[PDB]
Amino acid sequence: LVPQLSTISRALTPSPVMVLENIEPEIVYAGYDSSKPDTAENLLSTLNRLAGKQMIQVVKWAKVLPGFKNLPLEDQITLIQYSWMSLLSFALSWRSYKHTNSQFLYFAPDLVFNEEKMHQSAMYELCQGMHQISLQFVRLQLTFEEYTIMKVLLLLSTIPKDGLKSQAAFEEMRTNYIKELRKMVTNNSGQSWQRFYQLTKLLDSMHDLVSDLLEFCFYTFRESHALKVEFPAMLVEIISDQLPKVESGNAKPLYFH
Amino acid sequence: ALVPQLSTISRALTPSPVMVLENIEPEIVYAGYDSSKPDTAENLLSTLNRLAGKQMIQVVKWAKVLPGFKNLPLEDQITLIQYSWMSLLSFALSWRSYKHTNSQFLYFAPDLVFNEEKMHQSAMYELCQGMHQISLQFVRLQLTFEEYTIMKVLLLLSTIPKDGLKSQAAFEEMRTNYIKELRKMVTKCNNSGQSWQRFYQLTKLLDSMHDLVSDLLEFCFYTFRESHALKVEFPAMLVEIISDQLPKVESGNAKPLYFHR
Ligand SMILES: C[C@]12C=CC(=O)C=C1CC[C@@H]1[C@@H]2C(=O)C[C@@]2(C)[C@H]1CC[C@]2(O)/C(O)=C/O
Ligand SMILES: C[C@]12C=CC(=O)C=C1CC[C@@H]1[C@@H]2C(=O)C[C@@]2(C)[C@H]1CC[C@]2(O)/C(O)=C/O
Repeated sequence: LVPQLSTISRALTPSPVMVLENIEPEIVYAGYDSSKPDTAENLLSTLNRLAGKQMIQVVKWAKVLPGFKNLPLEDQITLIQYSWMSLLSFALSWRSYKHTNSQFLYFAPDLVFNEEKMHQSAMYELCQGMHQISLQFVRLQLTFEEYTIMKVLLLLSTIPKDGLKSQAAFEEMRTNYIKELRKMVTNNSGQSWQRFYQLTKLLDSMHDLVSDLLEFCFYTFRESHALKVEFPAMLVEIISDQLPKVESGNAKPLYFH
Repeated sequence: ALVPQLSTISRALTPSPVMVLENIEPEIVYAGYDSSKPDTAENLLSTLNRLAGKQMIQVVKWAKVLPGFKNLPLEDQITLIQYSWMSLLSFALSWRSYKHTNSQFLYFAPDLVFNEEKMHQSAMYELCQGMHQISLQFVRLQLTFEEYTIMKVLLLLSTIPKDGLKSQAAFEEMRTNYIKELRKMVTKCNNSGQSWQRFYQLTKLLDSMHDLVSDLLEFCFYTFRESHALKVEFPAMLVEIISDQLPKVESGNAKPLYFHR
């Protein structure tokens, strides 16, 4: 009989962390035009357009994300829709850390926010909250490997209150990625667990931040006409789905602590 | 033919570490409390110290048969028992209090249960309240016996010399193995969120024993130093342990291990 196990294949297959490096999207440009006045209506509309371009890259990433194809298609779609703001805000803090040593908010290479832009955006305190995560990355000296695993954990951090089509398949993927993070921080058990706790505390802290970001997002979406804030098709699709679900209490956050 | 050296039957019948922890748990020890004598601090503290000595005899017997502990150098076995004794005895007190009184009292022994009045009379009221707070956490968390027995071993492995043990690697192997036992123990039939939340609560509880035990040891070293003025008596077993530990702890040689920063 032909062995159906392949030692060679299992040995040669890149680790999940190596695959995450391989599939990480290239940096996206905002197409920022310096000729427009730096008023909230213009800055926020630019950010929303940048978000639409980023989400095109998130979907491409999710398609090749190990384990994600094992979930029901409806669940894959659901998880992308519930986690979008967590994914994009965490990646903003990563780019800010890597490209500016967390001195600025690096939304795109052509759109870097200093304090002045943060004021002009009319969401200063929200920018401060995102900046505080970037500052935590410096304090923790977060690694790229840790960051990529934590991004997947954020994709798996909010589920519908009723539940997914396959709760079991979801739990299996979530447990597998938590295991990957636990391996990354490993001998000194004391030090490994202390770091693991710092990373899961940070993950949990994204829920309160994202809640505040979505509150402002839904507000500007509802008042888009009055406020002259534009949204691209991709965000209209996502927010039209999410706004009623989140505001009705259907979004259940998953915490480590 | 040749006699196979491995025993399939032995391997199958060998109990899990958790089952062994149940089998080796010490029997409850009596204090020999004498209600005919006044409940003065001298009498109550001297009774508790005598109780502690009897309890430590059981602890040593338990440590001899604790899975994995034999793999550590003898020097390290003795060191860990000496560094952790107050953690072990105080955690077990909270367990007895939880199991026998629903955490209403401090169940030092079947013949010595402290209510608030004895807590005041002992001249360590605040310390008694601190141990009682751990008992109350057991109720809030609905701690199980299995979780308790694994946590007690982690306390035995929670304080090490600043300079390190003879074999840090053998120590780390045993500590990791028992942390894995606790992790499996809190794994539900699966909900990762619930499992991690409980693991967090249990490790926060473990860590909280350090500040409590530091305060307990401060009082202990104080009454030991002033034993004659205070008329507090210590049995030979505690004189041995405290004489070793007092200079080591006060000189800053005891390194507590934490799960959380
Ligand atoms: C996704 C985004 C754009 C790209 C990025 O790297 C990080 C973020 C996170 C913060 C988002 C932002 C937006 O695009 C516009 C937002 C969504 C904002 C929070 C409030 C907001 O300013 C809003 O709702 C304007 O209408
Ligand atoms: C070990 C012990 C005795 C048996 C027990 O179930 C739990 C404890 C924990 C608290 C201990 C105690 C003692 O025996 C006496 C102590 C050690 C006390 C804390 C201060 C103390 O009261 C003291 O130093 C008197 O001299």
